Amino acid sequence: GLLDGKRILVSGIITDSSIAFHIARVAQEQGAQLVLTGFDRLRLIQRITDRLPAKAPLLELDVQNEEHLASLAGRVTEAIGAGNKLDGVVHSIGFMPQTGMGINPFFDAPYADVSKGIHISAYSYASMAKALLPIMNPGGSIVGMDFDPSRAMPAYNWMTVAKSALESVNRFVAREAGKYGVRSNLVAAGPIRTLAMSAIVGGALGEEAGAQIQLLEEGWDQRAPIGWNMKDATPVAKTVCALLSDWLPATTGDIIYADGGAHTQLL
Amino acid sequence: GLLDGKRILVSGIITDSSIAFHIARVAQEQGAQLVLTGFDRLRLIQRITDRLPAKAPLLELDVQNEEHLASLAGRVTEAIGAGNKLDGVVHSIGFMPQTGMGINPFFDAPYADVSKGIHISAYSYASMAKALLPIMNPGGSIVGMDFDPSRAMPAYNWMTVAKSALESVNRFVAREAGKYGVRSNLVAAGPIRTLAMSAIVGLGEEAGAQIQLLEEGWDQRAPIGWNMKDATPVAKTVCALLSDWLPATTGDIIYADGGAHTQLL
Amino acid sequence: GLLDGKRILVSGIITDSSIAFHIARVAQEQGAQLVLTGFDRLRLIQRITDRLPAKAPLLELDVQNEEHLASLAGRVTEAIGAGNKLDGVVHSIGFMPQTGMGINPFFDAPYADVSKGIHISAYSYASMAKALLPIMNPGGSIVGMDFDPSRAMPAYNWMTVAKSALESVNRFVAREAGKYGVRSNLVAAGPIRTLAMSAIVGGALGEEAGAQIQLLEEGWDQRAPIGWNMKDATPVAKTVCALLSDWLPATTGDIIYADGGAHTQLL
Amino acid sequence: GLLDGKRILVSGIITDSSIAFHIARVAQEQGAQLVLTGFDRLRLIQRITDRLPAKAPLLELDVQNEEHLASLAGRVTEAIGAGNKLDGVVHSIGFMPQTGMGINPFFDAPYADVSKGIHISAYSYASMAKALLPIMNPGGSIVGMDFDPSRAMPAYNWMTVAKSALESVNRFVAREAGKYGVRSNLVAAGPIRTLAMSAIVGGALGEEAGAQIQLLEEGWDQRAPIGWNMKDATPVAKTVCALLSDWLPATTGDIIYADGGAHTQLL
Ligand SMILES: NC(=O)c1ccc[n+]([C@@H]2O[C@H](COP(=O)([O-])OP(=O)(O)OC[C@H]3O[C@@H](n4cnc5c(N)ncnc54)[C@H](O)[C@@H]3O)[C@@H](O)[C@H]2O)c1
Ligand SMILES: NC(=O)c1ccc[n+]([C@@H]2O[C@H](COP(=O)([O-])OP(=O)(O)OC[C@H]3O[C@@H](n4cnc5c(N)ncnc54)[C@H](O)[C@@H]3O)[C@@H](O)[C@H]2O)c1
Ligand SMILES: NC(=O)c1ccc[n+]([C@@H]2O[C@H](COP(=O)([O-])OP(=O)(O)OC[C@H]3O[C@@H](n4cnc5c(N)ncnc54)[C@H](O)[C@@H]3O)[C@@H](O)[C@H]2O)c1
Ligand SMILES: NC(=O)c1ccc[n+]([C@@H]2O[C@H](COP(=O)([O-])OP(=O)(O)OC[C@H]3O[C@@H](n4cnc5c(N)ncnc54)[C@H](O)[C@@H]3O)[C@@H](O)[C@H]2O)c1
Ligand SMILES: CCCCCCc1cc(=O)c(Oc2ccc(N)cc2C)cn1C
Ligand SMILES: CCCCCCc1cc(=O)c(Oc2ccc(N)cc2C)cn1C
Ligand SMILES: CCCCCCc1cc(=O)c(Oc2ccc(N)cc2C)cn1C
Ligand SMILES: CCCCCCc1cc(=O)c(Oc2ccc(N)cc2C)cn1C
Repeated sequence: GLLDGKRILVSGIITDSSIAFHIARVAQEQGAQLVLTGFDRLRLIQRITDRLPAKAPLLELDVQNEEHLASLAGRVTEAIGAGNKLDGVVHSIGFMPQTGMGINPFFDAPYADVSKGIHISAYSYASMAKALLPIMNPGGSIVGMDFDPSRAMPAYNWMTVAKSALESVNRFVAREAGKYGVRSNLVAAGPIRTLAMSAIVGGALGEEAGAQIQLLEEGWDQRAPIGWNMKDATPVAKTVCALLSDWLPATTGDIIYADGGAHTQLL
Repeated sequence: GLLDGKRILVSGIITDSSIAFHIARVAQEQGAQLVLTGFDRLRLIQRITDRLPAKAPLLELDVQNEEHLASLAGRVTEAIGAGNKLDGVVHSIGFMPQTGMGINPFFDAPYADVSKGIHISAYSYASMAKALLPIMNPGGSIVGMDFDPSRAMPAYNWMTVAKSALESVNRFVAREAGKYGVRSNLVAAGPIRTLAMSAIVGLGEEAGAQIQLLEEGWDQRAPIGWNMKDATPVAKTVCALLSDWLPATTGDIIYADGGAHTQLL
Repeated sequence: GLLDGKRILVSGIITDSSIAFHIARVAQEQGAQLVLTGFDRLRLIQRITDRLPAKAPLLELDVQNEEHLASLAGRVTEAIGAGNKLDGVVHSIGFMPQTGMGINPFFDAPYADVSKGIHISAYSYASMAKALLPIMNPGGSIVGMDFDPSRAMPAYNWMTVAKSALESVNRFVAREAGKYGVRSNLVAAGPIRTLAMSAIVGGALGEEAGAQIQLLEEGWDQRAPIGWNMKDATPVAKTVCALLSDWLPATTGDIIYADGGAHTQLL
Repeated sequence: GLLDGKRILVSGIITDSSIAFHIARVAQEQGAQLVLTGFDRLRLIQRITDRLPAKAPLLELDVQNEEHLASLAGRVTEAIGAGNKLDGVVHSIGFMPQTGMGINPFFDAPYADVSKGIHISAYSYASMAKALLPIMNPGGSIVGMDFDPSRAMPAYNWMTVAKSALESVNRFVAREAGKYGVRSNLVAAGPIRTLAMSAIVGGALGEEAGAQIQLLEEGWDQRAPIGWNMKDATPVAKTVCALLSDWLPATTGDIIYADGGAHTQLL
C-alpha cells in the first residue's frame, strides 16, 4: 500500500464524479485512513461517501466560514483520536460565480463575484493550511488542484485569474509548511467532466462557450503525447496519491502536471 | 519625439518619486499630451504634478469607486476635447494592506485585507481598460506595472499573489483590447525607491540595511547593473510600449529589471 | 530617427523576404548607419542589398569559418572607420539540415547534422558576440532571432532544440556583454514566410509537414489578440529596432515576443 | 515494492557516489530487476555495482558509439531473456569538456568541445530512446537527469546550454515514446556531491569563480522551503523511482523538480 498507515484529510467531494471522490477512493485502496470534509449539502455528500471502499468520518467545512476554520483542527483531532496527527491534506475546492465564466463578458464581472471566487479557490488553500499545519506530522504533504492558467483562454475567464493566484499562494504556503517538515504542491490536471462546469460545457449557458470548450478538449487529447480521457479522473487521483506518499520527498512549492503531457506540446 | 501627438492617460502619481511621475515626465519630454489621475489627496497631487515639464489636467480616480469608473471616460473626453481619443493608458497603481506584507505572518492576513489589495492591484487593471477602451484609438497601448511574482520571496507576501493575478488579468485584457486594435502589456520593473518601498519593511531600524542589501544583490544579479534610485530606465520602457515600436507585442510582460530575472547569481 | 547616429551590423540577409532585410530597411529609415554581413552567395546578396534605402558595405561571414570570425572586427572597423565603434549587432542567422526537420523522423537525424544546425543557429550567437563586443560602445545592443521553443511541435523538430540552446546562450552572452555596458536579447517572432523553410511550408518535402504548418499558422493568427500576418515582417523589424534603440535600456538576457500576443493565449 | 516485477535499465554508474548508483540501489530495494550500462571504465564499474543490494548484468554503452547503440536492444534482450521487455529506462549521463565550464571564459570554449558535451548530455537522450523504445512495454517510463537551466549561473556555462537542449529533446522524445504507450520525463535535481565536476571546482579554488560556486550551491538550502542536503542523493533517487512507477501515469514531456523546492523561491 502506497499510503499505508497515513491519515489524510480530503475536501471537495460533492458528487461521485468529483476529482476528490477519486482521490479518496485511490487513497483508501492504497491503505490510507481518511477524514472527509464537505460543503453545504452534507446529507447528500454522506450518501455519496458511503460508496467509498472504506468508512470515513465526514466533517462540515465552508471555507468562507471563519467559525468552521477555527474549529476544524479540533474536529479532525476528535475524528482521528487524541495524540494522532494528519500526514496528508487534499484541497480539491473551487468556485467562480457564473458572471465570471462562460459567455459573460470578462469586463462585466463585478468585483464582489470575482472576490468570492478568489476567496474560495485561492485564499482558502492558505487558510486550510493555517488550520491544519499544527496537526500535521513532519514528512507530511498538502496537495491542491490547479488548471494551468499560464495562458488565457475562452470561457474560463476569471477562474483563470483565481488559479494564477492559487499558484502563487501555493509557493508561500510551502514556505510556512516547510517549518513543520511538510510539503505543499499543486497538481495541474487536464480537463475532467465534473459537476462544476457541466452546464457551461454542455452548451446550456451559451452555445459559444460550449463550442470553445469542445475545441479545447479535442485539442488537449490531440496534443497530449499519451492522449487524454476527459471522463477518467483516475490518472489525476494517482498523481495526487504520489504527492501524498513518501516518494516525492524533495518537491515543494511546485506544480506537477497530470495532463497527458499536453502543456508541453504546442500542436 | 517618440510619442509626438499621442494623448496618454497616466494614473498613479503620489510623489515625485512615483514610477508614474517619471513615466509622465519622460512621456512629456517625448511630446505626449497627458491627462493624469490621482487618488484621494488631489490637492497634494496637484502640487506634485506642477513639478512636471508641462501642465496637464488632473482627474480624480479611486479604482474602488464605481461612480469614478463610470464617469471616467466622460471626464477624460472633457479634458482632451470632444472628438479626441486616447492613444495610451498607464496603470501605475498598487496597494496591499500591511497585514499582507513584510514580517507580518502570511497566514494572519484576513481575507478582507487581501481582497482590498487584489481589487486595487489587479482587478482595477481590467476596470480601467473597461472604462477607457471605448475612448482609445486603434494602434493604442495599455501598460501596467508588475513585479515578477513567478517565485515566492520574503516580505512581498500577498502583494506577490496580487501581481500573479494581475499577470493573468493582463492576458485577458489583451483579448478585449485587441478588438479595438489596442495592445495590453505589463512592465516588470526591478525594485525602485518610491514611497512604496516602505511597504515591504513595515521590522525596525533594520529597514534601511535590508533595503541597502536588496540594492546590492539586485545590482550584482543584473548583467547591466541596477540603480534603485533611478526610475528613468523603467519610464523609458513604458514609453517604448506606448510608442509604435512594439506593435506585435500584447498580453505580455517586458522585464525592465537590469536582466536580473534571467540570472541565478 | 529612432536610431539616429547609431552604427549597426546586420547579418542574415539572403533574399528580400529575409527578416534581416526588413530589419535593415527599418533601421536605415530610422537613421542608422549599417554594415551588412552575408553568407555564401555574396554576388546575389549584393544585388539584393542595393535595394535598401541607403548604401551599406557588405562583408562576407560564414559563422562556421574561424578565419572569418577572427578577421571580422578588423574588417568592420575598416568599413566604419578607425576610432568608430558599433552601437548594435543583429544576429539573424539560422540553419538546420533537412534530416533534422519536416517529415523526417526525429530519431533519424544524425548527430553530425544536428551539430551543424546547433553550430550555426545557437553557438554562433556567442561567436559573433565574442568577435564584436571589443568594438562595441557602451549603451550598445545585440539582438538575435528566436522562435519560441518552450513546447514541442510537429516539423520544427531539431531546430526547436537549437532554439532552446540559443535562448540559453543569450543569457550567458548577456553576462559577458554587461561588462561592456552592452545588452543582449532575442526577439521571438511569429511565423513569417521566408526562403528558409519555404520548401517544407509549401508541402514539397512532405504533405503532412505542410499540413501541420498550415494548422500552426492558422492557429497563430486565431490566438493572437491583435492577429498575425505571416507575410509581413515589418512588426518584427520594428521590435528589433526598439531593442537596438535607447528605449529598452534595462532589458537584457531576455526574450521579447513579437508574435501578435499568440504565446500568451492557449486558444 | 514500488517497482515489483519491473525490468529497468540504468545507465550512468561510475562511482558509488553517482546519482545512478543511488537510483539503482533504491530501485532494487523496491523490487526492480535491473540491467546496468557503463562507459569506459568497465572494470571499476563492475567492482562498484558489486556494492548494490543485488547482482545485475552490466553492458557496455558509449553513447557516442553508433555500433554500441545499434546492438544495445539485442544485448539487453539477451540479458533479460527473449520475450521479456523493459518497463523503465534511466538516462543518468552527462559531460561537458573543461573548456566549457568553471573559470574558463564562456567565449573561449571551442565548438568541437561544446558539440561533444551536447552529444553526450542531450542528443544521447534521444539516441537511447531510439534504441530502447522497440523493447519497452506499454505503461513504461524513460527518465533523464536535468539541472534547471532556465536562468544563467556562474561556472555551469556551456553545460547549462546542453541542459536547455536536453529539456527540448525530452519534449520530442515524449512524442515518440507516446506511440509506444511510454512516458518520458526529466528530474531536475538540486546539487549533489557526486564527484562530477570535481576538476571544475578544483580549477576554481581560491578564485572568484570558486566563491561564486559555493554561494550558488549553498543557495539551494537557503531557498528550499524544506532545505537541501547536497550530501544525500536518496531524495533524488526516490523521485526517479516515482516516475518509473505506475503512480505518475499522466505526466510526460515534463520536468519534475527534486530540489527541495528551491526553484520556486527567489530568496
Ligand atoms: N474538472 C476539471 O477539469 C479540473 C481540472 C483542473 C483542476 N480542477 C480543480 O479541481 C478541484 C475540484 O473540482 P472538480 O472538477 O472535482 O469539481 P467538483 O464540483 O466535483 O468539486 C468542487 C468542490 O468545491 C467545493 N466548494 C465550493 N465552494 C466551497 C466552500 N465555500 N467551502 C468548501 N468547499 C467548497 C464544492 O462543494 C465541491 O465539492 C477544483 O479546485 C477545480 O478548480 C478541476
Ligand atoms: N517601487 C518598486 O520597486 C516597484 C517594482 C515593480 C512594480 N511596482 C508597481 O508600480 C506601481 C506604482 O508603484 P510605485 O512604486 O510608483 O509606488 P507609489 O506609492 O508612488 O504609487 C502607487 C500608486 O497607487 C495609487 N493607489 C493606491 N490605491 C488607489 C486607489 N484605490 N485608486 C487609485 N489609485 C490608487 C497610489 O495613490 C499611488 O499613486 C504599482 O503597481 C507597484 O506595485 C513598483
Ligand atoms: N521566418 C520565421 O518565421 C522565423 C520566426 C522566428 C525566428 N526566425 C529566425 O530568424 C532568423 C532569420 O531567418 P529568416 O526567416 O529571415 O530566413 P532566411 O533564410 O531569409 O535567413 C537565414 C540566414 O541564415 C544565414 N546563414 C545560414 N548559414 C550561415 C552561416 N554558416 N554563416 C552565416 N550565415 C548563415 C543564411 O544565409 C540566411 O541569410 C533565423 O535565426 C530564424 O531561425 C525565423
Ligand atoms: N551531481 C549534481 O549535482 C547533478 C544535479 C542535477 C543533474 N545532474 C545530472 O545527473 C546525471 C548524472 O551525473 P552525476 O552527478 O551522478 O555524475 P557521474 O559522473 O557519477 O555520472 C555521469 C555519467 O555519465 C557517464 N558518461 C560520460 N560520457 C559517456 C558516454 N560517452 N557514454 C555513456 N556514458 C557516459 C559517465 O561515465 C558517468 O557514469 C548527469 O546528466 C548530470 O548532469 C547532476
Ligand atoms: C475553457 C476551459 C475548459 C476546461 C476547464 C477545466 C476545469 C477547470 C476547473 O477549475 C474546474 O473546476 C471549477 C470551475 C468553475 C467553478 N465555478 C468551479 C469549479 C470546481 C472544472 N473544469 C472542467
Ligand atoms: C523581497 C524584495 C521585494 C521588493 C519589492 C519591490 C516593490 C514592488 C511593488 O509592487 C511595490 O509597490 C507597492 C507594494 C506594496 C504596496 N502596499 C503598494 C505598492 C505601490 C513596491 N516595491 C518596492
Ligand atoms: C512547425 C513550425 C512552423 C513555423 C516555423 C517558423 C520559422 C522558424 C524558423 O527558425 C525559421 O528559420 C529557419 C528554419 C529552418 C532552417 N533550416 C533555417 C531557418 C533560417 C523559419 N520559420 C518559418
Ligand atoms: C556551477 C553550478 C554548481 C552546481 C552544479 C550541479 C551539477 C550539475 C551537473 O549537471 C553535474 O554533472 C556533470 C557536470 C559536468 C560534467 N562534465 C559532467 C557531469 C556528470 C554535476 N553537478 C555537481
